[PDB]
This record gives sequence, C-alpha cells and structure tokens, in this order.
Amino acid sequence: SKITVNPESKAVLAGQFVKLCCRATGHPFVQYQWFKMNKEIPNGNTSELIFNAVHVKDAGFYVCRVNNNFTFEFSQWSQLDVCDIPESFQRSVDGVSESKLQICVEPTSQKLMPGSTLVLQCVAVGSPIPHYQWFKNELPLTHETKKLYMVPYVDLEHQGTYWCHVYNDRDSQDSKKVEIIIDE
Amino acid sequence: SKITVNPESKAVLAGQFVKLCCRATGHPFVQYQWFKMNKEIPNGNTSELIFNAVHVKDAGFYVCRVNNNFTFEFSQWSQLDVCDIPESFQRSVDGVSESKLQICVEPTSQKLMPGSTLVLQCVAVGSPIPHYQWFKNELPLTHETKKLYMVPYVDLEHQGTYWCHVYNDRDSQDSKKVEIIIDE
Ligand SMILES: [Cl-]
Ligand SMILES: [Cl-]
Repeated sequence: SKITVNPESKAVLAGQFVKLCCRATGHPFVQYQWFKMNKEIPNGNTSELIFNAVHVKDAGFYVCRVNNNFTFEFSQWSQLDVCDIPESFQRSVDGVSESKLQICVEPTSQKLMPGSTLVLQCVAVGSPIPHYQWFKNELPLTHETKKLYMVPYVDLEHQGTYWCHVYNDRDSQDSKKVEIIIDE
Repeated sequence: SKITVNPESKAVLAGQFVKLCCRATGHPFVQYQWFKMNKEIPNGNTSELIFNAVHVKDAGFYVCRVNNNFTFEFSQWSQLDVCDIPESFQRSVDGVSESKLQICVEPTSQKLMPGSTLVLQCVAVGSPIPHYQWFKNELPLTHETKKLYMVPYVDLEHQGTYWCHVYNDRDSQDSKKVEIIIDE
C-alpha cells in the first residue's frame, strides 16, 4: 500500500550506527524489502535498514519496496554517503549517526609555489545529505560541488581566500575561510 | 520554493530521446540546476534535462535543485538506466523514449550440458524504472532481481521452465516461459 515515511539521503562517518527508514500506512501489516540499487539486500525484510557500524563499502543508493496483498510501492531513493576520516576529526560526533549538519574536516591555509598541487577539503555529515559549493574571494567557484577542491598545477592566479558553503534545506554552515599564498 | 513535478526513474535504450523533469510552483520565476550525483551538470539550468540521443555513459542518479530568492529545494533522486541492445530488438520502439513498460529482449530455450554457463536475459524499458524477478517452475528465484540470470556451471538440478516478471507500479509483463534442458 501507500508509504508514510520515505528514507532520507544522508552522509555519515564509517564505524557509526546508521538506519534508513520506510514506513507504510498498513504497518506492521505489510511486507518490506530493501534494495541497494537492483540488488535485493538479504534479511532487509523490515521497516528500517540498520548498519550497526557502517563501512565505506555500504555507501550507495537504496530503495524500499512495500507490498500489501494486492499492491506494490517503491519508496524514494535514499543516498547513503560514508566518509572515512581520522578519529582526531570525530570530536562532537559519537558512534551513533545524528541528522545535524556539521563540518568534520575543515580546509587549511597554505603557502605553495607555482606548479604545486593545491588540495582543499571540507567534509560534513548530516541528514538530508549535505551539499558543497566552494568559494574564492566572495564568488562561487563554478562547478566546484564536492568535498574536494583540487588544482593540479597552481599558477599565481590561484592565490586568495577560500571557503566551502555546506548546506541542505534545514541548515547551512560555511567552513573556515583559509588563505592560499602562491609565491617562492 | 516547493516542487510540483519530481523526476521519474526510467529505463531507456541508447540512441533514444530522453527527458528528466522538475517543475516548481514558482515556475518560470525560479532557478533550476541539475546534478548527476554531486557533479553540477553544465548548462542543466532549465526545468527539464534533455538527452537528445542518450549514451550508456549518461546512466546514473540525478537530482534537481530549485531556488527562489530566499529558499532552496532538492528534488527526489531519479535513476536513469540506459540499455544498449541490437536494432533487431528495437521493433515497437522509436527514437523517442516512451513511459510504457515493455520487454525488448526475451529469454531463450536451451539444451546445455553439465558444466555449461547458462545465460538468461530479460531487458525492459519504461517509466517508472522496471524491476525484475526471475522464476523457475512457478517459484521465485531468491534474490534474482537483474536483467541477467546467470549460472556459471550448470548441474542437472538447473533444468526447468524459466521466466522473468518485469514490473513497476503502473504495469507488469511476464517474459516468454523458456525451457532449459540439461543432458548430454
Ligand atoms: Cl531514513
Ligand atoms: Cl521525469
């Protein structure tokens, strides 16, 4: 029959306790079957899909099929993103995944020389899944929408103040504004 | 602002004309930006994302972000599946993708010997995306939910009548019931 609760797309750290939920109107008098894409997850025949301690391997797209005698309904797709980061960044994050949007890894300030690789990282967790947008000197970096902002070979033109805008539709958080100096 | 039309997950053949749609309440007085996962699709700044002649490379997960001055809303994820099949199976399918659920590639009847590889194929197109479930002698084959049903090395026990149940939530279509003989 019809679905009351659809699963949320979310970003979590590896090792954390994570659930994905699907609840029908007929609950508990319906059948549930979870899928990671077209793979029928074995023993994922319950309302909520539980990863006791997520692994990066677990990241991907999930859907839940709910049936009731005659019908069949597929839930919305849920994207599970699993980030592997050192313990040193897991401050203010326990072994249970929480929905709150929060930056775990912040960008860094660097003095590089022309020809260096510039690597900028911003890792956040939250539900709904966080989105990224990198900025340089108050302007958004066209198409820079990942945790990583990388420049293979820097010119002097790459100098400036950088930050990442992390956001969903419940919250947003700008990362530290970092300074990238390019000289010799 | 709020979203009126969310994109549907769909399966299409390569070369076909395909659209993905997102429409907000504020239309046409809003901004649209499409994404293939976290990649900001360039020039996908319109209500509908158009693939004039899809390529397999195009398959994947898409979302549309709609903003209106203050707000931001992400649509539901859409799964685009692109199947590459010979022209000989494209009968009753033109160069424009249609929503109707229909089997293009059917399983085949075979007389194999113990140790053979048994390959069973069932390819369908439709919107919402079709789902598969293989059956043997009236019983569903536990966890066989892909276009392909493959057995690397057949025993005599693999003999029987097979078919694929293709389905979404608007329609379903059973494939030809095929006979698999295992002898010598
Ligand atoms: Cl959930
Ligand atoms: Cl659509």
